[PDB]
Amino acid sequence: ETTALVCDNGSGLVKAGFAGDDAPRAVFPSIVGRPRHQGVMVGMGQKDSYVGDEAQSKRGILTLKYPIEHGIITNWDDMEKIWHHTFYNELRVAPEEHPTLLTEAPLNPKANREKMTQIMFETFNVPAMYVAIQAVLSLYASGRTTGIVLDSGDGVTHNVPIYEGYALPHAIMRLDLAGRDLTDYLMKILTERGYSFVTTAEREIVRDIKEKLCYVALDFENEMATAASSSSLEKSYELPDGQVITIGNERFRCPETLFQPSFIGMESAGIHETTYNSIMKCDIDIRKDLYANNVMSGGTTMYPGIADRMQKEITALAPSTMKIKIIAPPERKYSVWIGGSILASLSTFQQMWITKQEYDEAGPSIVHRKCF
Amino acid sequence: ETTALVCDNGSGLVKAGFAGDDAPRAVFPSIVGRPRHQGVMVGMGQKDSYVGDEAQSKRGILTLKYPIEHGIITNWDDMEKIWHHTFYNELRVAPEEHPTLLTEAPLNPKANREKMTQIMFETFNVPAMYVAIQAVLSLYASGRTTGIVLDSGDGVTHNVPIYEGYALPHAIMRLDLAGRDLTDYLMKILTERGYSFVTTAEREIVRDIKEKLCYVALDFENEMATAASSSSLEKSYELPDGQVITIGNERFRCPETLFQPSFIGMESAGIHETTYNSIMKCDIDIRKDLYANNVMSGGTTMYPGIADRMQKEITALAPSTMKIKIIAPPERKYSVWIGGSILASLSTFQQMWITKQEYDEAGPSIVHRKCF
Amino acid sequence: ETTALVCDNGSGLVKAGFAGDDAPRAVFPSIVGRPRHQGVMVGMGQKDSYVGDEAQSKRGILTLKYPIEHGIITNWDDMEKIWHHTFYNELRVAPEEHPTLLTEAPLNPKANREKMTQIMFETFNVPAMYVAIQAVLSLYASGRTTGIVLDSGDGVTHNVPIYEGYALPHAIMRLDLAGRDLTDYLMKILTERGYSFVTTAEREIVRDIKEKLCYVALDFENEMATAASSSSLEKSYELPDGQVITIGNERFRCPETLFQPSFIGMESAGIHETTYNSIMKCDIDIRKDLYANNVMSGGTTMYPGIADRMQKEITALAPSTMKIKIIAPPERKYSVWIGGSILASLSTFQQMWITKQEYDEAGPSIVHRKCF
Amino acid sequence: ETTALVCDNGSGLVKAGFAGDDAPRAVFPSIVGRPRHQGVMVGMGQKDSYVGDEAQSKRGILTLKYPIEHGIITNWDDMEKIWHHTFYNELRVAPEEHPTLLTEAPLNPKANREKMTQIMFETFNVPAMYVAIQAVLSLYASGRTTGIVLDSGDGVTHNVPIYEGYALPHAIMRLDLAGRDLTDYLMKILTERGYSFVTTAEREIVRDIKEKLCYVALDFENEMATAASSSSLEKSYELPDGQVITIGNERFRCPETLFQPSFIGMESAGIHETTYNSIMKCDIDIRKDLYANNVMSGGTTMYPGIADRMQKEITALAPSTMKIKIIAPPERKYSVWIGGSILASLSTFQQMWITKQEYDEAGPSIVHRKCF
Ligand SMILES: Nc1ncnc2c1ncn2[C@@H]1O[C@H](COP(=O)(O)OP(=O)(O)O)[C@@H](O)[C@H]1O
Ligand SMILES: Nc1ncnc2c1ncn2[C@@H]1O[C@H](COP(=O)(O)OP(=O)(O)O)[C@@H](O)[C@H]1O
Ligand SMILES: Nc1ncnc2c1ncn2[C@@H]1O[C@H](COP(=O)(O)OP(=O)(O)O)[C@@H](O)[C@H]1O
Ligand SMILES: Nc1ncnc2c1ncn2[C@@H]1O[C@H](COP(=O)(O)OP(=O)(O)O)[C@@H](O)[C@H]1O
Ligand SMILES: [Mg+2]
Ligand SMILES: [Mg+2]
Ligand SMILES: [Mg+2]
Ligand SMILES: [Mg+2]
Repeated sequence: ETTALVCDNGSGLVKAGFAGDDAPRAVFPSIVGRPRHQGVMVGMGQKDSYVGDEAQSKRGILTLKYPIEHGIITNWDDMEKIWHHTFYNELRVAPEEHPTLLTEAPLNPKANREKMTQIMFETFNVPAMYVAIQAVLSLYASGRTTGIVLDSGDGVTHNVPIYEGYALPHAIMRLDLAGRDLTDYLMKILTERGYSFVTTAEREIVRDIKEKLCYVALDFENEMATAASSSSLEKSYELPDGQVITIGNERFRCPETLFQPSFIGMESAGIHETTYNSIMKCDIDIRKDLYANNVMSGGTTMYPGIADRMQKEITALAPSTMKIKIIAPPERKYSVWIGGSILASLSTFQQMWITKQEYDEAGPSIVHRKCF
Repeated sequence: ETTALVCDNGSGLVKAGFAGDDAPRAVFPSIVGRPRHQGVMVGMGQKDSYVGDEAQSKRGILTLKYPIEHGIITNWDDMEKIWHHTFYNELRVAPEEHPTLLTEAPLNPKANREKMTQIMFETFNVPAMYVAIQAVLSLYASGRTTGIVLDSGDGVTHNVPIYEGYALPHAIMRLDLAGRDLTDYLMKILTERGYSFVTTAEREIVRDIKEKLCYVALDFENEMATAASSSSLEKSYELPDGQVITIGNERFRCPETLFQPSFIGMESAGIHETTYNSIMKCDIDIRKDLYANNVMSGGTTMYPGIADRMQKEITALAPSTMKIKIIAPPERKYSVWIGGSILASLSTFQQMWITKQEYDEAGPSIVHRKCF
Repeated sequence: ETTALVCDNGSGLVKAGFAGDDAPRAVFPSIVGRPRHQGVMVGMGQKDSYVGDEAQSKRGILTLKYPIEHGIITNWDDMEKIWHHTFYNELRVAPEEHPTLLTEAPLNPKANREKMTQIMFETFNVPAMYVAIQAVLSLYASGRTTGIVLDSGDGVTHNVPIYEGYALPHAIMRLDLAGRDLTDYLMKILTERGYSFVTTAEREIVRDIKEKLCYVALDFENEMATAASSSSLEKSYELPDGQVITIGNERFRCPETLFQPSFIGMESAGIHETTYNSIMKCDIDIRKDLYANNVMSGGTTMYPGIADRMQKEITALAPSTMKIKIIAPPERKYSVWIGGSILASLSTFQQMWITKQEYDEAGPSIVHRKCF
Repeated sequence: ETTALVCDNGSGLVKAGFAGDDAPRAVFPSIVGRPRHQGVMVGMGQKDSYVGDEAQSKRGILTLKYPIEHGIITNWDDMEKIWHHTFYNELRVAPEEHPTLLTEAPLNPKANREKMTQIMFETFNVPAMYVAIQAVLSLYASGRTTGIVLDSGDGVTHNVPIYEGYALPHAIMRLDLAGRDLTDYLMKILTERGYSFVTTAEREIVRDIKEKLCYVALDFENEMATAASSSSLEKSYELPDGQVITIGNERFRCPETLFQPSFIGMESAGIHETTYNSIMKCDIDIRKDLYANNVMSGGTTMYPGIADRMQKEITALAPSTMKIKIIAPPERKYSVWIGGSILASLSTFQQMWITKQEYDEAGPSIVHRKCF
């Protein structure tokens, strides 16, 4: 075998590439868009469905939608369409040759992982596959074997405590507040400035406002008082039509929802308390090593100042006699893919694949008894 | 204090009156018209601006325009002109004596509510005021404390779920499809019969066609097939010049845009799905009480058959094991004013006013921290 | 004196009534809920705190929380609120007249029993009180004087061996696995069917699923193989919104955690081995009489088939030459209250109260030297 | 022959080294831990069993257990695992060259000493071995030939009276109260402060609390009255997670169980009365020399104040006309190993080994007729 495929199917992006590389070749949005207008011109290649960067370019005339909602694939007719675009049109490989490392989030529905396995052996007919867990692979990329992993992407936020090779699956927290629920809260609080964004085409604009103007305030109630003297805080953003918006305290009110989830009306705790409550469910001996290894990964951890508020606010929860260290890489947007590239290239791993022969005598239920 | 003013400034009508009454004294259109022709005759009281029923009478020589567009006041020089006509020329009161209850739509720009507050204390110098929310006051008029309120007037349609005294502001939907966008769609589909209505003076005629000939079809695709045998469906309307029009399937194609907003080219859901999606954002315990209380209010809910298609089509979305009850009063055109008359006459309410003394030490920013 | 109060303050329910009765008058959940939403409606009796059945009815808009966690009262400001609701609003008595029999679990913190005693004499000013032990009072209700008592409620599971009037306090086992940790495990394994229950309001729904669909499998590995042919095992449950769920092998996987506590990640033994290890800490002469008297009590012993797996699996641990008899009443949900009604009505008991005069000259430390 | 091995296999520690040295090279806990969690990471040396200091370091994810319970080896599959770790991984010797001096407690099962002898000649194939008695070797280390030896380690407490070279085996007392039953009583009485320690990983923490905060009160009923004025007695201890505990009268209530064994429910006498009853079973002539030589050894005699309560309370039992002298060394934690180093280096001893040739013609029953 030449090499293996590492296809991180996130809720918002599809990271894909080959095992043993340092960056994914394929990074494109996980969108399938259908046209919603008339279609008067004849010829000129009017397809019925646009996937990824085509749907992101032609988005003004498309009804964009995501097949993956909060980590759960809900639109298997359209998720097969993204995988077909990934392997053939974006990596340009034959899936019948390469084994495919897939990822998903922990505490997930069991029918999700089975239906992935049924598609990869029947529709694509791969030789082998394996469904890993995203917070495990975030810890291969940091090279460490001990640490609680705050992985937060577009669909779901989850803590997985891992001591020296051994996960503690009774302490895995999962929180369905992620980047896509911050986009929906940012559309709600940009309305009070008088900027109505309604369609899914502007949902991809408010996301782009968030990725380059929103930061995390270290103290929320002081920055709110600083925003009353509204001079040194308002930045401008140029919309694709040409209009400019002046966004003020909404620069820090939407990432505060990570830390105060009651803004979007959730009876749950922030990402700083579901990390502390996930350590206080672990054994008392390993709590010293989990405080000193707080690996953050995923795109929702990419805000400015989020590693300096996690460290500021777990410290107020932890006992003061020991140190807290949030590990913030510069590549943690891709670290679920990086660790999958490491794990799929190991020599010890190559007996852990679910092969096609092993699939035929057990069906899709083989994936529970061999992965996790 | 004798009594308080309840001034429902809708996008299309100005309902105004006193607290504790059963009907508003002042109901007139929210139009400010300027003359656009020469003006040859000398004397005879040629004013420069006509407000309300004067502009509705002299509308053939006026450029009519609305200051309130989709709930947002955009023409503060002309909105002060309507309020001056309301208090002095139509209610005939002194605004320096009475406190004034104002209403607006939820999810609105914050500069809208501030600039209302700045005008009422500086230009009119009222003793006190309060800016309520229209879907809240629709629920005082029905006497209930629990229910999702489909309020749809001339400017905006919005659902507000309210459980037992407590609103759920993360589930407030707002949709900018209302009666004024149905008038614009009715002018577009009356063109295909060969009746061109172009100016704003005929915009007030097509609205009058809609208010007495348009109904909601219970099944759209059967009534469209019934319209192919075009005998039992075409009604006639006598225009002010004397001409008659024969309107057929346009009797039900324009209120279908409430339920299929793609007719006017909107990537959004109808009023039956933004009610179901606003209940499915609420907590799972209160969904049983919101299905049984669907309070409709505002003028765009006054079509024949709209309570029998909301109940018909939420039932196809809801699980079948429980009942849906659309509450359709006969007075729901005025129920935002009726509930404001109730709320301004309560004895528990009379400490919730923003007074003139309280305004002077906080400016116009007092209205966010005391109303909503 | 007319009669005495028997207030069984469990972790999940508050059983309360009078001495000498056959059933408690007051049975309501031990919940104090605070509202978490806005509160827009004016008047209509919006309290700040809801206790018991009010918080269980209005639970969709409340942050429900329990003051008693694993038998330990942690929220003395809110535990006084439940007792105030019990005596005044639910029994409708004057606490200044009646003596109050209280219960708690063995091996408990000493500051818990003192702070109960300090409240009942200062805040309520009862004439007398007494803090019993729950597994002792479970044995008055069965009428027996000899037997090991497996008491398992919502907060804690504990074995207390009692030979002929004499407890063996060196063999009292206490295990913090109870009904509330089975609710948390049932929410975790209903996620893999795709039913996310997140807030505390759905925590009261998953508990209601458990109380009427979960049973104890007599052999776990055969019922797991029966669940692979998933036809004769899946029952349905109708949620309050109207949705139905199809629960399969989760009907028996959550009460298996009583017998295999490693499912929720506990290095401890099941309820069948902590009964056998609590008998093998007793003297060798009384082990014959403790095998023949296994009194079960509390609500977590109410599953179908739990008396037939305790008897099946202690028999595999005990030597085969003698018989094991699990005593399963039909009233063992209330038997801690029933035995407290018996003990508070005895004529020999009425010199064992801690009186108000005796409290004033020793402080709250009188309760250790007189109760246990 | 170069030298001989002296392997003191205690119930809690494994002291091992060479004959003729002043301290054992190998001192590590006698624990074999198995992992109990999932094991998600691939590679990185996940063994199946951890012995000694590895299991003491990784103890948060291990089910720790002791193979030696009250002096009796119960887990011969895991006791061979500790000996394999001792000789190869911790002393780094070849057992085929060195003769091995082993120790055990008196009044022990005969199958224990045989199965030690069968392993050392078959599994390890030593040239010679000898199973001594621990209280005999405690008296070589003090250099004396006369004295009753109170040896108390982790598993068992035993008195052995020895007059001038001659033991009195009818007066050997053996008591199964030792350091491991004080750890279990300390976990029971730390619960009443509200510090629940449940797993075996916290059993190794409560032991570490006991080894540096617990002392022996000279008068128990006065220190109990001093603890009522709880200021000058409470010391603090920093747990590995970072939490601090405030331990008060539990500093002296757990070593009082050595002197009042009814605290853990034992119908037996303390270590001061089983020394007096072991002298009053000796002949009346040698009772004068046994009062003046009370050699204490083992780790449970290392508490502060235990030599000053033994001398205080045997004096109340002995007739007052003669003096009592408790011999408390500073090295009595290791004195069973020190005396074994002395005895294995003597020239008179080197004909008392059980050799491999002598083993082959008598089987494992040779050890009764040659050792004791
Ligand atoms: N530079 C950035 N700053 C803040 N947020 C970002 C940034 N880049 C991406 N995001 C957010 O992170 C999400 C994508 O994160 P990612 O971990 O790639 O998602 P997934 O793993 O689900 O594909 C997007 O929703 C986006 O809103
Ligand atoms: N009888 C009617 N039938 C149908 N539509 C009506 C009727 N009366 C008014 N409307 C529509 O409702 C709108 C006015 O409703 P109203 O609730 O008064 O608006 P607002 O609350 O903004 O004043 C107008 O656009 C009109 O087209
Ligand atoms: N019929 C039932 N079947 C199974 N479990 C039950 C049943 N009724 C109650 N439970 C469980 O028992 C607990 C309550 O038991 P109870 O003895 O009332 O506790 P407490 O003594 O703390 O009041 C609840 O957590 C509930 O989950
Ligand atoms: N410094 C100390 N103070 C009090 N107790 C101790 C101390 N050191 C060890 N112990 C107790 O003594 C036991 C170890 O004694 P030791 O003689 O080493 O046992 P063994 O002979 O079985 O190895 C441990 O269980 C510990 O609880
Ligand atoms: Mg991801
Ligand atoms: Mg209105
Ligand atoms: Mg109870
Ligand atoms: Mg020893």
